[PDB]
Amino acid sequence: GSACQFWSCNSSCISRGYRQGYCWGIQYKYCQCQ
Repeated sequence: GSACQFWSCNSSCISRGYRQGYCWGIQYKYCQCQ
């Protein structure tokens, strides 16, 4: 079970206007998009 499952970031990026989203490899308070 990941510390950040990409689907939650993915839906959070697409709702802003992107097509993809995920967390970084180590340290994060916010997602990465496209």
